[PDB]
Amino acid sequence: KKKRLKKRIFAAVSEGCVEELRELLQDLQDLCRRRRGLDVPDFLMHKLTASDTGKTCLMKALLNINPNTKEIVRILLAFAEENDILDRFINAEYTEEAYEGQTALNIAIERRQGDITAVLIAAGADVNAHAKGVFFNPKYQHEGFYFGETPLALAACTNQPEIVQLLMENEQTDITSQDSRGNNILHALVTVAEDFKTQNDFVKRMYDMILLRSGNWELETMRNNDGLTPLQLAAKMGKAEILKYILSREIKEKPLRSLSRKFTDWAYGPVSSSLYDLTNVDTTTDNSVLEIIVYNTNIDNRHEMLTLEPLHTLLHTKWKKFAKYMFFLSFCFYFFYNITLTLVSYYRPREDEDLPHPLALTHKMSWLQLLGRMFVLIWATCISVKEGIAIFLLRPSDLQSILSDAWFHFVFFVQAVLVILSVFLYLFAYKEYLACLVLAMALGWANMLYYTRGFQSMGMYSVMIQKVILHDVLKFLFVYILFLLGFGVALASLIEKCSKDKKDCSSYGSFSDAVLELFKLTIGLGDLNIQQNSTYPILFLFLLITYVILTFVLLLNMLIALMGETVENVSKESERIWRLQRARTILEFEKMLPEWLRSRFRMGELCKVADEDFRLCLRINEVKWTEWKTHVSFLNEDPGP
Amino acid sequence: ETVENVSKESERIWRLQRARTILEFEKMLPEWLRSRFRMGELCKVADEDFRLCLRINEVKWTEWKTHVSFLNEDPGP
Ligand SMILES: NCCOB(c1ccccc1)c1ccccc1
Ligand SMILES: NCCOB(c1ccccc1)c1ccccc1
Repeated sequence: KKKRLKKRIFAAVSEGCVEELRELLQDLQDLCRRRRGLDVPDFLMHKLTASDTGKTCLMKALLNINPNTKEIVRILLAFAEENDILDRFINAEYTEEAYEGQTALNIAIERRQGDITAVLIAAGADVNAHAKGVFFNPKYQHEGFYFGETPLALAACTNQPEIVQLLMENEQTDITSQDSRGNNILHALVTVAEDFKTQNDFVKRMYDMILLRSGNWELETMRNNDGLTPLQLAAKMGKAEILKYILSREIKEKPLRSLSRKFTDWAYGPVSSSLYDLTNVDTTTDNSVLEIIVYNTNIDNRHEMLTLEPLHTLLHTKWKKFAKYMFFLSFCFYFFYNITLTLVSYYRPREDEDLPHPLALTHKMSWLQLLGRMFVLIWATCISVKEGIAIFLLRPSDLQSILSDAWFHFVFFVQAVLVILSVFLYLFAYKEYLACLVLAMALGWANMLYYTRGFQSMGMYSVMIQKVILHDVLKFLFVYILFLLGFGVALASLIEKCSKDKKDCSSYGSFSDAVLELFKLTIGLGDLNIQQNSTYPILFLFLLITYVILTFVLLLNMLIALMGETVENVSKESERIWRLQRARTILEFEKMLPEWLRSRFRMGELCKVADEDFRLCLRINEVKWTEWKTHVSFLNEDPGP
Repeated sequence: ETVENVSKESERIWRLQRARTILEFEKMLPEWLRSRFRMGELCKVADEDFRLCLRINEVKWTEWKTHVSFLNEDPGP
């Protein structure tokens, strides 16, 4: 095409040079003179825009930047103004698939140029643009930076408060606008705002700024293409610090304190009562906040989120009024359950009826000695149906929570089924009649570890059991097998190859007996009679002493293996795992609670500002001392009769 | 200092005692087909296109600056 005009400009634009560019303009003005069938638009947009990427001359002026860019934007605008093509020039996009809608306004906000940005808006740049390129990236950590693709959110995402102050004063700016993911702007701040504390933290300061700049309540009711409110999106993404704002959000004004989530009942000196607006927070709607915090597995800091005041005292009140008494009730049922399996099989009052059958319901039984056998058959089937529904529900949780929680759904289910399969085994009478019963009884007492939740230090001990058995027993066992099998070959010279003095007359297993008589020492159930040889018992015992010392050092380092911030981390994480593993039980009990008579918490519906008396459901607290202020909040009283 | 030193030094001795294995395996790896890492040879400033071997990372947030560095894009097809 002999494009000696186009590439000459884009270099001179990248230089930012003015005087060389002014020469390039009058040559192009004469080049516009040479043909006038398509006068300005379709000739200059073949000259000012790259072919493949669609990168224009103005975006090239904003990728590279030097102190002549404050002038060279004006010249490239006045060139489009003198040629009356500015609207398709100020609002041109990448035709490239990776940057679909990266406009010149986005790339000017991207380079954080506040003075140049106001010129482009005054030149008529599209403020409601959308950049739908491949920078969305499910593989997020590289080439990503999702920001909700609008020019308003991009200044909102990249700490540009003055440009947000500029863009939201433009009346053409669609603040309520959505994304390809359905995200509005408050979704976009949620999906960026990290759980780093105070990175001169701008997002919470700017999430604050957008709602107070403009907006009714009809912005956080907007759902994305997952159907999530920005409160729910802040919970599902687990961004804790932005969610400490949304659940508090006290607004001390009176045009727009209706947007506030925290209120005041009354204020009287250093004692004051706080009220929470609590709409989607409580487990009363579909996919509530506690529904999407506590059942979530993906995020790390669930405990850092449930410490927050609207979630905390609500979880305490569900605990005290409701879930404590069901837990003790479901304790005493499943505890009398396991006593019954112990008192049916292994009781034998006097002289049982010639190898009986445990769960049998024979012709004459007094109604104290077989109703317990009915009590097992009911409450095993009651458990077997319950987590059988959890097969239909917990499809992704089990593999993602590979060690943390929801194992106790399984171990209850395996224990309940093997009781029932022992009854199915009776109807066919195979060899494993007693075998499937006892593993059902052994798990039944091992299942009481699920009821070791409930006391504040009891599960905090029980989680430390679940930590060592899952993580660090297989650590120790793989080394302990190793020196076992290491010295065991060294010991099994002194069996079957050495003196032995009387042996090859006892049972079997030359290597196996040498292992086991070295393996009984860790119990302390030590045998001397296996060692009677000829003059090698000098060499036997000093070998076997170096087993005990070596398997002391494996034991002594095992205590140090749990050490390393045991003053903090082994104690505190086992506490915070426990509080999450008890808060998941409580919301599970509300699924167990029938829909009728939830006449419970969710306190009285006092006014907010508006004409309706009952506006919203509430939650009352008791906040405290210093940093006084002369309050202008609410009904100035004590709470009332 | 088991809270710090017995735990942390045993970790840092281990990372050195695993990083010595890895460079030992490259001596074990035959010279043919080391078609591996050492990413693409992009420009530096100069007239040669391939200037030097590279390594790509993914750096992050606050303390922004208006950048004047390089090819102003996302990494490319
Ligand atoms: N006073 C709070 C009592 O409830 B908390 C609680 C106690 C035991 C089990 C489950 C919850 C609690 C709730 C949220 C954050 C921290 C603790
Ligand atoms: N329909 C199944 C009920 O089983 B319950 C139960 C469910 C899961 C895990 C453990 C027990 C139960 C709950 C409260 C009190 C008593 C029992």
